[PDB]
Amino acid sequence: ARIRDVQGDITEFQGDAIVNAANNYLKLGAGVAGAILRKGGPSIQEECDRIGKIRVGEAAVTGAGNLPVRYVIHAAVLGDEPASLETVRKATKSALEKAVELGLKTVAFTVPGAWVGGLPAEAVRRVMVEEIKKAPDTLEVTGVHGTEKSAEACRRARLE
Repeated sequence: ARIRDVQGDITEFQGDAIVNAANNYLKLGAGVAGAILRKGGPSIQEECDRIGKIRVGEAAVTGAGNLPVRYVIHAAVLGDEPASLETVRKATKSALEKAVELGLKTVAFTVPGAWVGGLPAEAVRRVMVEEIKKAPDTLEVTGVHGTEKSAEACRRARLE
């Protein structure tokens, strides 16, 4: 699918849904997660608890509450197991899959989120983007980078 690399705060993103790297119990942690748990609302975490435990490498969908998007997509990268890079290729693929199921047109991932959590940073984005390019072009993927330096780190990795 199309991939754009900007910088900003993924909770100000206005498209269709956002993709939160998550632990497969869907208990929302600190960092960007908690920011989502905050700006989005309690309505999210309850939904994550309704769904309950899911497999690593799977993904689940919840509404976004008070976020400027429709859904939040929870891609499970660890929990019952440590985060492999196979686990990331799977979590990402499950993530993109669920977009297509809902017939979405704009989603956003957070560049190094829980996608690191003890993993080689450059190695992930490598295998993440790899899956994204396989997604249908009805989908426009945005990489919300924390640092504007980081945004160049997702432009040159595709500039080769």
